[PDB]
Amino acid sequence: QTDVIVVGNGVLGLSVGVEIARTRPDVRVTLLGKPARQYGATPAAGAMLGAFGEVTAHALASEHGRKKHALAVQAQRLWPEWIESLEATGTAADGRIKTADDTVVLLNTVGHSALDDANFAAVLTALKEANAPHEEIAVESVDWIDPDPNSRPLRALHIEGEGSVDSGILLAALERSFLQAGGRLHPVDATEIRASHGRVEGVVTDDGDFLPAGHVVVAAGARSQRLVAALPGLAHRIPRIYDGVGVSALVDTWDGSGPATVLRTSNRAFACGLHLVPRAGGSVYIGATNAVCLEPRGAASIEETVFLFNCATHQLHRGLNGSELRKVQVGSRPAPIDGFPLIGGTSVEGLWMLSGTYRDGLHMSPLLARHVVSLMDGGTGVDGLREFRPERDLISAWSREEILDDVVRHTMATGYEFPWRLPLEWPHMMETFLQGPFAELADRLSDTYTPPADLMTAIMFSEREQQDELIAYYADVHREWH
Amino acid sequence: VIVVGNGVLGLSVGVEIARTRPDVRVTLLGKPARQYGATPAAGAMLGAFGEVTAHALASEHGRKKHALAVQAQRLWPEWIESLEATGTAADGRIKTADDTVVLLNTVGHSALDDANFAAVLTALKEANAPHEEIAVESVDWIDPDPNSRPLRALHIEGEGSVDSGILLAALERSFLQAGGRLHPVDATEIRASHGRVEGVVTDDGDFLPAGHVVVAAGARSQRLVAALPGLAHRIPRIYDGVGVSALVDTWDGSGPATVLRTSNRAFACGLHLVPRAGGSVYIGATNAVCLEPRGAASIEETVFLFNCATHQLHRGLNGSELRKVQVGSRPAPIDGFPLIGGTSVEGLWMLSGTYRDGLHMSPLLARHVVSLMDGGTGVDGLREFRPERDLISAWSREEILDDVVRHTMATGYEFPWRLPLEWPHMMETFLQGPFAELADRLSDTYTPPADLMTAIMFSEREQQDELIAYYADVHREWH
Amino acid sequence: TDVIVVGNGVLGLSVGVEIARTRPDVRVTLLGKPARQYGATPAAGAMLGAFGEVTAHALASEHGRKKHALAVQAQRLWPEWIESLEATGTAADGRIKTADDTVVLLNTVGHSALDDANFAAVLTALKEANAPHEEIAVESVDWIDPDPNSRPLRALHIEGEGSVDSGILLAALERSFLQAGGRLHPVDATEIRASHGRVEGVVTDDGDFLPAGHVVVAAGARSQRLVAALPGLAHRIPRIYDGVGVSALVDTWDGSGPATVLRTSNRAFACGLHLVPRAGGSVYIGATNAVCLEPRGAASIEETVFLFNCATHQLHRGLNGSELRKVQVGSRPAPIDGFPLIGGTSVEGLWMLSGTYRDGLHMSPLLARHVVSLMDGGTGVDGLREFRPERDLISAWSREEILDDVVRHTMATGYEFPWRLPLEWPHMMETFLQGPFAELADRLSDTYTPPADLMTAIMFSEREQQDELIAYYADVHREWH
Amino acid sequence: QTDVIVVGNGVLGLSVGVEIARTRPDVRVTLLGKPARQYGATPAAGAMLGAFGEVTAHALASEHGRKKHALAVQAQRLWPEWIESLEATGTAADGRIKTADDTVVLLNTVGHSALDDANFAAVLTALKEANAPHEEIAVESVDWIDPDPNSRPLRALHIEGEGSVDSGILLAALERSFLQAGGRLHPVDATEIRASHGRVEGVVTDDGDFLPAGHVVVAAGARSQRLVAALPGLAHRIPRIYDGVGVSALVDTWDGSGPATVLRTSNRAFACGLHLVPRAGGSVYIGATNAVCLEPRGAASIEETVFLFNCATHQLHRGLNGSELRKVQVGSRPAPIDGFPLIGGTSVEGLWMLSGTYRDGLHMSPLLARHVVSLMDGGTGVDGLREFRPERDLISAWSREEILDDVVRHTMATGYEFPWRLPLEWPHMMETFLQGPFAELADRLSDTYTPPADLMTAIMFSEREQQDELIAYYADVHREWH
Ligand SMILES: Cc1cc2nc3c(=O)[nH]c(=O)nc-3n(C[C@H](O)[C@H](O)[C@H](O)COP(=O)(O)OP(=O)(O)OC[C@H]3O[C@@H](n4cnc5c(N)ncnc54)[C@H](O)[C@@H]3O)c2cc1C
Ligand SMILES: Cc1cc2nc3c(=O)[nH]c(=O)nc-3n(C[C@H](O)[C@H](O)[C@H](O)COP(=O)(O)OP(=O)(O)OC[C@H]3O[C@@H](n4cnc5c(N)ncnc54)[C@H](O)[C@@H]3O)c2cc1C
Repeated sequence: QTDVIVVGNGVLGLSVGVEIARTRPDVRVTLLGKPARQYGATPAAGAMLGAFGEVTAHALASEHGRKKHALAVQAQRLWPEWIESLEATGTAADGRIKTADDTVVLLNTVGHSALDDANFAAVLTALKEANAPHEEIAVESVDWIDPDPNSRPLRALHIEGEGSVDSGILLAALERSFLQAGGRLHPVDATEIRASHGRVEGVVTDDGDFLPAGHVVVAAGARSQRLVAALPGLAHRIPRIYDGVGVSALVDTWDGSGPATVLRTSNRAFACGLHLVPRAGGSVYIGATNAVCLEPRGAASIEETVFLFNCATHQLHRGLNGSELRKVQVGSRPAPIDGFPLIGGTSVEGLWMLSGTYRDGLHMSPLLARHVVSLMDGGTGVDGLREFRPERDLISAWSREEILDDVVRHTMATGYEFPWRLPLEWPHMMETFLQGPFAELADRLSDTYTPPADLMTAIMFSEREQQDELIAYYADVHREWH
Repeated sequence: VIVVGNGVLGLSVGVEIARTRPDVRVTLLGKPARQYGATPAAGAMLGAFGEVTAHALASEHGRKKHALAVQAQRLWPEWIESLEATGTAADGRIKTADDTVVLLNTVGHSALDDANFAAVLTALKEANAPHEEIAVESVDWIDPDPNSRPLRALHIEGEGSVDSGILLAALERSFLQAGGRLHPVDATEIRASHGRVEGVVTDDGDFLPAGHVVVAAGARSQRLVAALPGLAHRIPRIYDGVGVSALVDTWDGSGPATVLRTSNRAFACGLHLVPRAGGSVYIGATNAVCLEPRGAASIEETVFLFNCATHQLHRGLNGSELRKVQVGSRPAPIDGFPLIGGTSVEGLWMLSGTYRDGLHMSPLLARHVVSLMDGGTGVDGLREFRPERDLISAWSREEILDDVVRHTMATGYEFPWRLPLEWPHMMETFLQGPFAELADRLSDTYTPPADLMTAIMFSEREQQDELIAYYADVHREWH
Repeated sequence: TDVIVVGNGVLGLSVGVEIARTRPDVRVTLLGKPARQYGATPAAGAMLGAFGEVTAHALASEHGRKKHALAVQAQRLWPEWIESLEATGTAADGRIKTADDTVVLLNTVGHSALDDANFAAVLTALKEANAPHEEIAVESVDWIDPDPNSRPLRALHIEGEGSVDSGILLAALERSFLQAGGRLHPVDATEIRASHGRVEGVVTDDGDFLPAGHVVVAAGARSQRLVAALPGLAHRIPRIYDGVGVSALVDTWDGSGPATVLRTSNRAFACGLHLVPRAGGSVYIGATNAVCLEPRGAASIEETVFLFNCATHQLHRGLNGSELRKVQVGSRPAPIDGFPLIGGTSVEGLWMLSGTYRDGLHMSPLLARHVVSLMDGGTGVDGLREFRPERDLISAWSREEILDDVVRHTMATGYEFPWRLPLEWPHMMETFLQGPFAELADRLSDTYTPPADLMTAIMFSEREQQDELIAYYADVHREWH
Repeated sequence: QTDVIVVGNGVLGLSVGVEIARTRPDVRVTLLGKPARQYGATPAAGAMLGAFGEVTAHALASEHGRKKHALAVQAQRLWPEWIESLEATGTAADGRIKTADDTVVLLNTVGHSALDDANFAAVLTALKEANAPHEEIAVESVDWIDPDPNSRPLRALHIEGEGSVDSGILLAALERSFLQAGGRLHPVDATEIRASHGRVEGVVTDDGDFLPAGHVVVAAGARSQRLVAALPGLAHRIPRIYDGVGVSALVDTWDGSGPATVLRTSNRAFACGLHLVPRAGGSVYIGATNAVCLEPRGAASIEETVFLFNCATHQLHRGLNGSELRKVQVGSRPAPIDGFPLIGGTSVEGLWMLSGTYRDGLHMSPLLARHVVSLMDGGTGVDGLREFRPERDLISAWSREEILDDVVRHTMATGYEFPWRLPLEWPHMMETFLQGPFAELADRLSDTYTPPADLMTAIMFSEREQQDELIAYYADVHREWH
């Protein structure tokens, strides 16, 4: 078989589907997944084409973080022609994929100085290093915003050509473009990848059918590693992916207005963040919470909804307070256990993975699609994706000391972002008493691996049985690679 | 007989007519969407003593409404038996709790919460109702923020709750079993000539003939009848008391054994948790009088409801899964009292304007209207709440002006705000003049209750002017 | 026969008055300066606190129940004691008594684990004692005008539990002491002189030597440091630390004041909120408490803000616009083992009256009469024997009880602020506080556990101060076992 | 007589006393006032040598405000030689008048955007227009400060050569310098100025004595107009001066440290503000509240102490929380009813006034002293100070509309500076309901005069009898000058 099966109907599966179908007109490409898109990250996304907006001091302090950032900057260059190529298969009445061209990053004091001040400086430095067009602007010159004065920004940064897409219109344009290129949509889920003699044979679907293929591309979001891990040896050779459960909302604004740009903060405690993405027709998207969950979750918590709404109404626009809630959206960011994506080939011939993209898979989609298609055609794809090969020992991108400093800072940031009001001795007391328990957990989990802060907090507050199972997992991975 | 409306009141009267007049054809109108429907957004509490306020019981009309709530409570056990009888085990149980605990905390105005707790205690003793003031430590399940915790608690025996969804299903099933016909269209127009109902034009363009039309269309009820000659200024207006509630799957699948509630709070909102089967709880409920209907929750309503429940009832709700935000319109009568009974048009009846407690009163109200339709006198104390009336003036302008300022201040204390200590007295002083000026400008004789007065204060000048005209036309009609 | 009383607070002056009145055979000299450096008494309201001072934690220990019984006994002495002190003065000297009754308020600006438990404990103690009291409607509490979000929802009227003006009390004690033939010598003791196991007298800070057959040490928080210089007494007299307390005198906006004491139960680390009536359009508001390992004679910013914020929200918003006349600071003598030091020593003629913490002023007439009885060869008051100053440290609670208490009191500092936090934070803080306090308690000593008020001070002290206390506890164990 | 009596022993009386004594060695100069300095502004001052730091958008929007600012810049140039001349009369052990050379202005969000953002921009503009040395600096580069992250600054401005003096050391140096120049200190208060045939005869003192003089200089702070108003016709010809009651504190810092510069915000609601002025010997000065009172007050309110302490501990240094309170200080800023100082001569020969300087008489003192001494010697003194002659119709420096906008903004700023936490609809509700009552008060007080916002709020919350007496005062002033 020269047949291709793409497992997954999010932005990544559809993007790779479109690129395969367009580049290999001679081959059958079939894409699996259902219109419900259960736990789907893409439909819950605003979405920001986040490159410079996603910069943190912590990410850029590591070689792996600098490599991930370079790929985000490369992906941004592909978006204008990618959108042109997808809108080309449609008409005016399909709507516009692009909802804003530019982003304003706001700096307010509703957060930790150790995150927000460090991250604002890191964004400014990254923009200058990349020769990207940008301007620090007067807050008074920021269009539309009407914050609570006690929650207001005092600095603002205009990022030119860093925009947003309507994630729903993007998915519709990708499906339309996939069909135009001769792709076939089969609305079932893969249950099992079939392989023997180190080669893919095809996919068993959840209706009990078997589909043969020479190539299987796994882009099933947070389910991607669980699907591949069933193959021989791969349980401790493919890094685990967890559910980065994210809550967002669609709001009909009081007057039908919206901002001309994305409005956002830098990434905040445990990779949450505040942003507003413009939409057509008097709607705005507000996001977005983040919680790594050891099992998937398909509903928003009360706490997530209150935090998102409170941040947006105070820090962006008080008019949102009186605005109508249209939809609370929940999706799972694929959260890799070592903090880096799983992109490329396996020890199994014709088996490819595109997953573990967490906050910025949608942004990276055109670059990731082209990378995997290049590899499938015997090329080397995009330089600097090599470290993010899916079959690997867990990456250790930071020292245990760096992660322990980070997890305590992020824990304290949950207070400052609330924002809390406490006696002034309490924060220093909590900082001192948080250090020991996180140090003890990190030392107990493994002699070699340290989970990033976002996962470490989830493990700290999980059941003893869940902690013990992860100790076993890390020990089995060490055994496999050392 | 045509019943217009498929909420608790329309279906309850439909069931009572169908069961009592097997010789007559009874058709009930309304759609499964139940647009703006109050009943499906209700918990619901069978609220009698829990609904007591000092302000309500200070007026004759308020004391009359309370007496009817106490009477209605006695009908519920046999009413539920009669509705469950038409179903099987798999249909679920209408009753979700037998008892209520009222909590007193300091996340509110002393001028409402302290006065209302005393009024509830007095009303229970006056009625010889079974109840006990209990230690807060003895209230099962609750886990409040210590800064938001109750310091007093009141156990009300035999004041419980129903699943409003299971009630609606049981009413529809019981209606069909009694030979009622469900026609899933809306009435557009009531047809009448020579002072008699002819029937109803539906929104599919059809005409249904009838000798009797019962209007139970919730917040749409007066707008529907007001098109008939002279009735525009003879049937009190009904507005949308937009209410937000939520269904939450609890973190551990647990729930309280009783209703948990505060007394009624600023502008007839209030905090309660109603138990549900299957690891779900109902939390409610906000209230905002809107001059035009609204079918979606505001961000502000969702945050206030969630913040109150997580702090004052159970911090575990914070980590619990949001299943559904519900929005419905409490039918809010302009004079603060229900519209129940006959009209100057033969065969035209109304059951509406029940605001917070139509669902609780439903079996009593249904039996009252059915008695009237059969030539009886129904229930003694409902006469004052006849739908064709001059607007009731249940309070002095002075009482309402004191109340609207107190309720305005209570929106601060219920938040709860943190302000410099001179600000509250400053705001109290500067609120008095503008509300006095509005009340004096609206009418020489009528004063809207606080819940509506705040909505009018913050409405457009054109909406205020239209109400000035309405009140003047009502005065002209009745005086 | 010469007697020297070292200290010019309520306890020194009360014992001075009782000796001078009772012992025509003795010349009695009282030392101490009008500045009353670190003086607890002048910073006190003061409440005649017996039932108001009840906590669940105090009454859960035998030692705590014994201390409470003595407070109830002391209350009965006050009417005749005041009569006897005012008798030596005229109308123009003012009235010692400022209120007859107390209202205890319960609000939610605090930890349920302290305030709810303590309100129940006060109610139980009143009923057990058959003391006159009534739970009253909050609406019936005169004068108060709280923030609605800080308001009480329960109130308790305690009949015959009142207050005195601490300044007028001190003036009446000095005047009564002089009338009875006592001599006031306004210098400080630097050294107690003893040889052949007997007191010889006192070296004063002007370099003089005063001979005496009897020396009574009532020098507040300085009492143990003064006696500890004598042979072996460093590990035989329990340490007394400074329970630094801040209070204020406020001239009310309209010159009004409440007719009763207004108070909460005792709150985090033995602080609490109260208003004590004063004459002439003044009110006393108090009072903060922080155990300090070294003395401190000035209020911190944090103490002033906390006291003022509590009083303006929980008692009367009118205090916000009222004039601040005086911020007062004094040291409650805080015994390391949580119980007073009252009676005789292994040194003939050496006596101690100290370590009374929150309620030495209330207990003063009873404590004074006890020590004077002992000095005259009597047995004084039954059940004050257990509080003899020369003792092994008392262990009135298990390590487990104290560790539960210190975490609860730590959390209460948050709820009393009151803080506003994400709802998961309190449980997180409770979990992460347990280990560090357990580790400290285990490191300090195998046998002794400091009470919560001192344990928090030690937790946040320098490593050198912690190490010195480890050595102290080890030297005490060595001396007594 | 050619004798001079200076009435008042604050910075202005002593500064003019020193200048008279030094310039007229042939004349007897006697200075009245007691060491208690009842209601004294000077001893309660930090004090900042505030020129650019005192800039507000509102002040610089009026001609009179721009004139006052020019005089502050001129006064700054005199301080170095003035201090040299005062320290010259002392020895090393008397200590140093100057406590800092430079100022950092901080911008945080614990206040109204309508004051703090507008005022920060106005300070920056005034510095650039004056070609004054200054730099916008990174907040991370501000030494010493340790704010609550939720109360932290996000912008900071370093003003070179704008410093501070120890007000206590200044007063001691002025008294010593006055004696060195042949001045006599008489520690009694003036009760009555004696004048007949349009000429001063001298002063009756509160010990019942009479002191003859050819010249009487009234520099009695907030008591200055009440003292002169007893003379014929002067009740409606000398603008009233009220008590701008100000609370400040001396704190011994936890570690004996202090900042190297003044730390301040711009002027905030009703001319209060937050600042820390360095002192020698492990002490810092924190200030300062401001409340116009229609009668003098010599004690801090609970509210004033809490607000000052809460602002300093959160916005400047959390270490102040655990620091020892040494002294709460209270003084009366002389608050002129028309918002401008009273400096120069009267219709009574030999009668002079130096008062109504509100926030910046201490800073202006060397310039004001030299101006009045020039006038007494038949000169014209300093060009722009003629407009602030004490015998005048009330100045109307702003429209009624401007003042009504200002009073509502300042009222709302008392909320944001607290900072309050309120439902988001409440601020707009309060703004709407404040407008009518202030408009009604302004219209009722006078057809021609409008009190500035600081006084208008005091009048709004005064007794009906106090409002009626001011209506009569304004009517009598109109009658006198029209
Ligand atoms: C948030 C919330 C909480 C509540 N909680 C309680 C509680 O705890 N206890 C309690 O007793 N009650 C509660 N209630 C309800 C209260 O008692 C109401 O007064 C009562 O539900 C009114 O019922 P109704 O049948 O008159 O109106 P609805 O329940 O609104 O029913 C009217 C129906 O008529 C339909 N309709 C409208 N126009 C037409 C037309 N032209 N033709 C046909 N159909 C039409 C509507 O779509 C709707 O389904 C609550 C309500 C809300 C919103
Ligand atoms: C803020 C506050 C509030 C209080 N409120 C109350 C209350 O409501 N009710 C209550 O009953 N009690 C209250 N107290 C006081 C409490 O009861 C104390 O335990 C009691 O005052 C202790 O009295 P004392 O005489 O032992 O000590 P102090 O009152 O401290 O007297 C000791 C005196 O001895 C002097 N001295 C020290 N060293 C020497 C020396 N070497 N030579 C000579 N003299 C020396 C000191 O300068 C001082 O004047 C309060 C205390 C504080 C600080």
